Amino acid sequence: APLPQLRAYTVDASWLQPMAPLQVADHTWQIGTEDLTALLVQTAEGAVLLDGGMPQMAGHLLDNMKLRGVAPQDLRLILLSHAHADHAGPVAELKRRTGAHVAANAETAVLLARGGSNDLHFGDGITYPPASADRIIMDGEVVTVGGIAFTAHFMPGHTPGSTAWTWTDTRDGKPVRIAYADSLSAPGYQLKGNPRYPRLIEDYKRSFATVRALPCDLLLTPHPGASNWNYAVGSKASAEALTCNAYADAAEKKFDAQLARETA
Amino acid sequence: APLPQLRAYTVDASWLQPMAPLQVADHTWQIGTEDLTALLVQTAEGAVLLDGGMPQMAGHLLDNMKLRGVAPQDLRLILLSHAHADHAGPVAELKRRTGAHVAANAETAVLLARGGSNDLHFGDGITYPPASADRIIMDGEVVTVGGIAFTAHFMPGHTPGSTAWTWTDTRDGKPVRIAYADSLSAPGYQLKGNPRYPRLIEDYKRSFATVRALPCDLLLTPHPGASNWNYAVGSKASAEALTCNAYADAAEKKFDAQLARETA
Amino acid sequence: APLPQLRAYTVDASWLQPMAPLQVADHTWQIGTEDLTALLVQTAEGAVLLDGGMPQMAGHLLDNMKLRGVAPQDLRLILLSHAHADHAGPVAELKRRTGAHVAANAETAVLLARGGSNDLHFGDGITYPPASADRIIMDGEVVTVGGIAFTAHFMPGHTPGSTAWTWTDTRDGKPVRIAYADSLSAPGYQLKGNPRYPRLIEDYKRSFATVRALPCDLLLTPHPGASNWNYAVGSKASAEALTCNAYADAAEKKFDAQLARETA
Amino acid sequence: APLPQLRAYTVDASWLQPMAPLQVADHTWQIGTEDLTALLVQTAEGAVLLDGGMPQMAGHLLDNMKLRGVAPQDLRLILLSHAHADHAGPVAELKRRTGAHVAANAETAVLLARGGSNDLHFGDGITYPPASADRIIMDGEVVTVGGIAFTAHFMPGHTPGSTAWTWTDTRDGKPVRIAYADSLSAPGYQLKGNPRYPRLIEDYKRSFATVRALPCDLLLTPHPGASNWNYAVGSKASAEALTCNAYADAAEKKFDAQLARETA
Ligand SMILES: [Zn+2]
Ligand SMILES: [Zn+2]
Ligand SMILES: [Zn+2]
Ligand SMILES: [Zn+2]
Ligand SMILES: [Zn+2]
Ligand SMILES: [Zn+2]
Ligand SMILES: [Zn+2]
Ligand SMILES: [Zn+2]
Repeated sequence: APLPQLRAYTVDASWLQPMAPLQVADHTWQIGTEDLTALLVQTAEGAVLLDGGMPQMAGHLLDNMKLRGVAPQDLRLILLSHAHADHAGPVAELKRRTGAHVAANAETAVLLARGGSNDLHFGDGITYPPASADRIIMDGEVVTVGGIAFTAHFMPGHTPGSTAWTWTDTRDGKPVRIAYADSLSAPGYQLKGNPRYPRLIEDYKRSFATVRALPCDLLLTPHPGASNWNYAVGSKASAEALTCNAYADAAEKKFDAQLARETA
Repeated sequence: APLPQLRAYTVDASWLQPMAPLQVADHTWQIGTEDLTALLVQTAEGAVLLDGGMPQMAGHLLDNMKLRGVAPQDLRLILLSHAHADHAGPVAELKRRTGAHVAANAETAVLLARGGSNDLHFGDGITYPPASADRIIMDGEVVTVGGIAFTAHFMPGHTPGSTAWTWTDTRDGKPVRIAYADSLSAPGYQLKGNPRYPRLIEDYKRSFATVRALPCDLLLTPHPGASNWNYAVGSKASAEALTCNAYADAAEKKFDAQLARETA
Repeated sequence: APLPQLRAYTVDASWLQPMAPLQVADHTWQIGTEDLTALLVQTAEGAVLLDGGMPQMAGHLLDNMKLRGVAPQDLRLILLSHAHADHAGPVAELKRRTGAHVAANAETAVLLARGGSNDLHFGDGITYPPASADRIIMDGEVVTVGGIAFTAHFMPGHTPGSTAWTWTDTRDGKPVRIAYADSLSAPGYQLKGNPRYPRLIEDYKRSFATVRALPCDLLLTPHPGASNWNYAVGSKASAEALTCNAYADAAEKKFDAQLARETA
Repeated sequence: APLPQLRAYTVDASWLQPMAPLQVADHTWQIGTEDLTALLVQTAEGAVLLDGGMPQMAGHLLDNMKLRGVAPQDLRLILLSHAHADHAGPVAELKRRTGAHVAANAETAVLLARGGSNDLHFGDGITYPPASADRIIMDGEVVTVGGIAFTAHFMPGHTPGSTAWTWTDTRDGKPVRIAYADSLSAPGYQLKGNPRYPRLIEDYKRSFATVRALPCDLLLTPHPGASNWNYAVGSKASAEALTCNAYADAAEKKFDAQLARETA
């Protein structure tokens, strides 16, 4: 009876459905797939990328970028929410192919350096090509590219290095505060008494408060269904979107329900 | 007029005064120098090292270890307070020469990986040979070696990855709770409105509370004068030692005095 | 039409067939599977491991080690042939779980650091959890553990950092020179005019000469069928084994046949 | 008697004498100091940098670049000869400050990753801030930036990852083949019977042959005096320059004299 064959990290078919670039604000675009968010901000001095999706989306991301007049050498910075396979996937390949720089915090960098291996909750179940972080950022550090300022908000929970990003764009003159909050989910995570993550509960609760008090007029999540976005219906994709309070308050209800269900 | 020559990181002569191993508890020893703490815990299954001092103390540390019947292949784990040149110095050389493993948190690992370069406050002024962290630990994670349990307490302040370590030894039967708290100093640090460290103030204040509520009967610091230790006077070196409350309360007074002196 | 799902690196069922430790010489053992070689040398001062197989063999390797009276903290060094998924697989997990040190050359280290990703010929097709090399070794460097000396012989071909290892054991007194030569195969490799590996041909030809002039009385390969070993038939597993000249001369014939078949 | 204070890596005052950009060919410039070569190639799609000098030249290099109409975000690639403190010094700082990518071979990358620490011949005597290599290149790999092709020629000797670079520029129409050969010196190196570098002799001799058979009409070295360049006398700085044959033949004479002087 041989040892078992390796299993591939398979996701839903909706996560790999390539969509055309959908505009979010004057300078913010969505270039990922139908249920995976990949954001591209076009500044005068280059382009910023936030997340990327699955590792096999590197070629799709480059197309959407090329459609927006952005050549590979124009992508200056790659910002991340958290470094899992379905979010920080093609980061290694995009660095090799575009000459961009990764800006992430320490806990995200160390995870990104080992390709998601030895995950606190998944182990080596999901694994993506490893990338290196080029700039270590702290909580509240402002990253400016082409005059657009990205401020980091640490929300340690899903991963130790989860980070929500805040920037201010425009909408034909009207400034629009954008918040890109990370997933507040705990899928299969052992919440109470976790040896790998001992302060997981307090970290989650403190993250719930963080997202509530965010400067935000329009919120986006790595998974659109978390913010009730619907990338498929084009323009009215942001209609039934949630607030910051509504998002963190809904996540907290599912977290308390998870912790109570775990006592039994 | 040429560009300026590099300056060597020079310290006080007391920091490099090699001292003989001085016993702290039944299983805890001090093997560093007169004003630099290097702790060695002798378990049944190997030896743990906490800090090491300046990079040029690697050969002195090995001697003291050999005096305590500890061969190079007997040092299993290296634990760190914070990864600066005068504390995590010979860590690279000790890994090459003893086959030990480094256990540090993410913020300490990333700093240890670039040899203290690009320090938030010192820049490239101090720089030591880089080492790699072999185990990433979280706040409150218990590291056990030979039945002796080390629990990590994060005190982000001096460095983002500052860590106080707690273990329980004996004293001819009587169990003695030991706490190795990191420096709570801010030498030349810009406290108010630091762009590299924006949440420095709240991080310091939260560290002050952490050290107060530590399980501790005998406290040690990387610099003995911080805990009013006097490694020179041998046995009575722990006489006038401070408490946890007294240490963090004294550091907080000097921090508030520093922040107020900084407004002017 | 969604983007394609990731494919798992699946191997033959014979490669994952766990076998009992089979003795090769007085101090050399085989602890891998039926068609994957994992060698364990038991010295007076610790145990050396050469290769490991697929990443999912970490738990099987520990069993065989425990059967040979070798505790996890007794494995001092991990030596590698080349750093592919089916050979350097569980190296990350074994470091975390045994406190061993990896000794590999630069080209093997850099590949091992990115988990086989961006392979010159496979790309991201095969990928294993990344590990870090703790000692960089040169061509002809002698690694000694417990009085047993391992000398490295670089054979750049299959991978840039391919390495054959030579050590001298015993056989009830009679010294036996052992050579562990790496695979000399080029499965699907583009030999003529490769942009990623331009000097591939000369490197292969020079490797063919290297293996011929090896100090060797008994040869082993990462794949037993390459040396005509038959781990299944226990004691007579080394009966129809090949020589060094016969191995490199057979590989060269298949390489010239491959290069000529490639001109057409 | 305390342990000795650290010593700073001090160089000659000529090595830090900032000079104005001196043109070498139509697209090649020298932007370093009087006796340290830092080359800048201006292509239509960005700028390439070869070497940089001492770590404290990062601010001087940026000035000369800004004088040549090259903004920090215009430097796309950093190529290296060998990764020592006086050559690959400001590479860490230039990556943080310009968003460039480092292209070096494996042996150069691993050295660059530990900041020159644990040098085969200098140990931790010289140490610079560590940088990370973004693209691993092989012997004979062509790197193209803005239509200008750089081909790598490995000359393992001074360091295991020594590399000479060849590109073809112009001189008001006339194409000029440029070769940037690494130092062929062995200052204090133990040539015969070196345990850290066992194949040092054959590696040097093979490097001597490599540089002779280089496509080169004008040669430059990291140290101008090695090629009898005189950056000080402006235009006639390339007058009494050596050939490829003359350079490698002169270095070989000093190497054989060194090895014979070493037998005694
Ligand atoms: Zn995730
Ligand atoms: Zn997710
Ligand atoms: Zn410090
Ligand atoms: Zn200090
Ligand atoms: Zn292979
Ligand atoms: Zn193989
Ligand atoms: Zn040098
Ligand atoms: Zn030099």
